[PDB]
Amino acid sequence: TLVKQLSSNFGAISSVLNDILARLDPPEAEVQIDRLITGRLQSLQTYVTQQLIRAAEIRASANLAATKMSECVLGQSKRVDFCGKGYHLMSFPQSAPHGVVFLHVTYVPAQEKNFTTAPAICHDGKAHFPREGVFVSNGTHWFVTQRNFYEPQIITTHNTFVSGNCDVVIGIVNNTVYDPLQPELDS
Amino acid sequence: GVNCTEVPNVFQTRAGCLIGAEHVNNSYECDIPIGAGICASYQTSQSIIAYTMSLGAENSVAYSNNSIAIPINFTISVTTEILPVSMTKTSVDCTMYICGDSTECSNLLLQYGSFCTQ
Amino acid sequence: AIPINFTISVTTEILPVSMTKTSVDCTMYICGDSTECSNLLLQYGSFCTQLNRALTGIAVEQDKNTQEVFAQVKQIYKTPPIKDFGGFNFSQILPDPSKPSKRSFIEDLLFNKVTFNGLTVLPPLLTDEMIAQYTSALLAGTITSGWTFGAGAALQIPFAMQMAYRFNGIGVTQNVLYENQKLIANQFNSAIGKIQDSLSSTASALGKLQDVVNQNAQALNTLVKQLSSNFGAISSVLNDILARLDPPEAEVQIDRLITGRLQSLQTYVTQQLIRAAEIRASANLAATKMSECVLGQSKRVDFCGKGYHLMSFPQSAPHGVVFLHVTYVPAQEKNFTTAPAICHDGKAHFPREGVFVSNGTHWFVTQRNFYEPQIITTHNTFVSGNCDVVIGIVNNTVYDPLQPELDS
Ligand SMILES: *[C@@H]1O[C@H](CO)[C@@H](O[C@@H]2O[C@H](CO)[C@@H](O)[C@H](O)[C@H]2NC(C)=O)[C@H](O)[C@H]1NC(C)=O
Ligand SMILES: *[C@@H]1O[C@H](CO)[C@@H](O[C@@H]2O[C@H](CO)[C@@H](O)[C@H](O)[C@H]2NC(C)=O)[C@H](O)[C@H]1NC(C)=O
Ligand SMILES: *[C@@H]1O[C@H](CO)[C@@H](O[C@@H]2O[C@H](CO)[C@@H](O)[C@H](O)[C@H]2NC(C)=O)[C@H](O)[C@H]1NC(C)=O
Ligand SMILES: *[C@@H]1O[C@H](CO)[C@@H](O[C@@H]2O[C@H](CO)[C@@H](O)[C@H](O)[C@H]2NC(C)=O)[C@H](O)[C@H]1NC(C)=O
Ligand SMILES: *[C@@H]1O[C@H](CO)[C@@H](O)[C@H](O)[C@H]1NC(C)=O
Ligand SMILES: *[C@@H]1O[C@H](CO)[C@@H](O)[C@H](O)[C@H]1NC(C)=O
Ligand SMILES: *[C@@H]1O[C@H](CO)[C@@H](O)[C@H](O)[C@H]1NC(C)=O
Repeated sequence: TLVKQLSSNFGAISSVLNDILARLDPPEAEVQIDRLITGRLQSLQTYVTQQLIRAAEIRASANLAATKMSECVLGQSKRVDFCGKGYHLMSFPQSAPHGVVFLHVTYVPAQEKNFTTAPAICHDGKAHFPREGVFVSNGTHWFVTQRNFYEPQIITTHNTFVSGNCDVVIGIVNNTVYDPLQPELDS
Repeated sequence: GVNCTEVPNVFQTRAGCLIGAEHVNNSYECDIPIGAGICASYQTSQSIIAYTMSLGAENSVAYSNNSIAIPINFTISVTTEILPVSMTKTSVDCTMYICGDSTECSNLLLQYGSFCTQ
Repeated sequence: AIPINFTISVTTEILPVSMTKTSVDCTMYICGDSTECSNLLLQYGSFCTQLNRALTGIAVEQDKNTQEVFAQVKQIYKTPPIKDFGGFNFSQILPDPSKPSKRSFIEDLLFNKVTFNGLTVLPPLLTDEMIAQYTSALLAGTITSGWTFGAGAALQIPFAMQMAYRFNGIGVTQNVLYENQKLIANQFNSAIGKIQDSLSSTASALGKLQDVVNQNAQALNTLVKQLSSNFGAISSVLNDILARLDPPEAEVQIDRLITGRLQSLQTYVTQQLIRAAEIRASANLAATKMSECVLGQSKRVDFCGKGYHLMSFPQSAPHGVVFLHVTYVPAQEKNFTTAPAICHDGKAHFPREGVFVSNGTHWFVTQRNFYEPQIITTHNTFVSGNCDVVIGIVNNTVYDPLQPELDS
């Protein structure tokens, strides 16, 4: 568009400047050249202004790209949905023509399956909560998995702790909590 | 944006008049956007069809007070993201663009202050 | 100093997301229904289709924004019939069957607060019902599924456990919740109502998205009010010049008017172009404040509201979006003497995750943000070395659980 604006007329009798200077010597060449100069100058100013605004856009995007390359690549961002959709593992940058491209590796849980649960467990009066994990039941027995992977294992005292008495927790469930120390006592 | 009784099947949208597009009654993830929830697309003997866009398949999560779902499997998914970082470094000279080897124009341009240096 | 009690607070944040679309014809504005302004305007070059190309770019991005903000979910979840969520009732942010346009008791008092010359006003791509349905899907997917409807499919989890496993992020344990469920529930209910009161009483908060419609109507007013200005010519009414001066005097007069009107229109387009950059800057902040605060649990400080952020709910608003950050601000304090390490039988028992504190005679090992003092055992402390290098070491006794068991 900036180039094409040169062929325009703007009110003079011609657009090509030499021909104007090749037909009209003393003042009237100048009265036409005034119009030519005004028009061309305004077109140039407009072009410069949108260039400035577009450059601001690009710089905002480039700062975003710099942040992504600093956080996704070198470390391991916990900011959800920042570096990909799911749980972030790694990333591998790739060049691109006037840009950069990332390759977000991501863990994605699937193949769900539902169990009845329980916030805690009474046993001999004291309500046991899980250290890390959740309580579940496979229909008849109660286990303690982790969050994102059904890897059940026997409830014990090395993975559950004690707080108070099961009178205020709402939704308590009876069970027995296994002590590894008891079997190894007859020596 | 014209009540299209006043124009030279024929659908009457909230954003104007859409002539030459069938108003189907089902809903899809839309291809070509128009406005006010109306999109158009090419599908099935073929023709063009306009409708109201959809947002997604319904899902009623069976929420109970003592039930939790725990995944049994994972699946590593690798995706892509593209971002611009720079644009070409273009520079323009004022005097060549405005006058162009035409000193009798540069003398006049002199009077206009300093609309080259900035 | 270690807190004894806590308070739950439900603040508010308001951001603008998108302007109102517009599109201005060139020659209907410059030359209002005239033909003697065809010759006198084809002279100037590609001005018209520059102005008619910047405006559509703005118009399309102003609608890309509202689709990048609210359309981060993939499916439309719905709650079960009424409610069961422990003691928390979201009975006044959730949609209701009444009021045909599905909309909740808060984003209704938000909509009841901000109540042609060559100018056209195009409609938005997403009507006010579709945004309200997105903000209800994102609301029914977090009340029922927690962290994990942004990762993949939505996994159910009872709400009590959701709120309990959200504390374990900010630092406090889960017993702290389960023995204080009633307190936290009735603190949360009697903190949502203050938002209703504050929003209904005055328009104090919704200024951020009101001084935007109050600024896009100043430029749009000046643009049409500068049609009545001679700009340095005999008249401003086009037909009057067209009639009074037939010879090539109308050329110079109409050139003066055309230059004036073209300059005014160009300086309107430039102002819109600049003003549409900060709107996108705020729309890009809404997207990353709604990915992180809503669909997760941010550990950044002061980002999702002051305090320890643990939940949040989105609520729509006219050309905007409103959050309802929930935080965990501790309360009434005490003061205790402390020690960097105990010293039992030559070694130095550091605390696993906590702080040793005292009362004058006893010692304990508590958390950070609550005061539940256990008893120092070799299940709360890990031994490292000897008892001289540490500065501030104290000497005490450290209980061992297996010892009072061998006797029987
Ligand atoms: C899941 O529940 C099933 C019952 O439906 C358990 O099956 C029995 O578990 C007992 C444990 O004391 C075993 O002695 C039995 O041999 C099991 N049954 C069979 C047919 O082998 C099962 O153990 C539970 N899951 C786990 C991991 O224990
Ligand atoms: C879990 O088991 C305990 C003990 O087996 C039950 O405690 C009962 O409590 C009531 C009132 O405190 C007593 O009258 C009973 O004698 C206790 N024992 C039994 C076997 O009932 C407790 O009720 C059980 N949990 C539930 C939900 O019933
Ligand atoms: C979880 O939901 C079930 C719904 O079945 C609740 O079960 C109800 O319990 C009350 C009182 O115990 C009974 O009067 C109802 O008859 C039960 N429902 C049915 C369909 O029989 C259960 O109470 C809920 N969990 C908690 C902790 O209240
Ligand atoms: C988790 O998903 C993978 C698929 O990615 C399952 O792998 C399949 O396992 C079955 C059973 O051994 C094989 O017959 C298939 O050939 C495997 N397919 C692939 C593509 O690996 C894996 O078994 C799943 N895990 C569980 C516990 O079911
Ligand atoms: C798991 O969910 C399905 C429906 O989503 C339900 O029919 C089934 O009974 C649930 N399983 C258990 C053990 O509750
Ligand atoms: C268009 O004009 C007719 C004439 O009365 C009217 O009946 C119709 O409702 C108008 N269209 C719309 C969309 O209002
Ligand atoms: C869709 O079908 C229903 C059923 O008759 C009708 O009421 C409605 O007007 C139809 N909509 C369109 C766009 O054809």
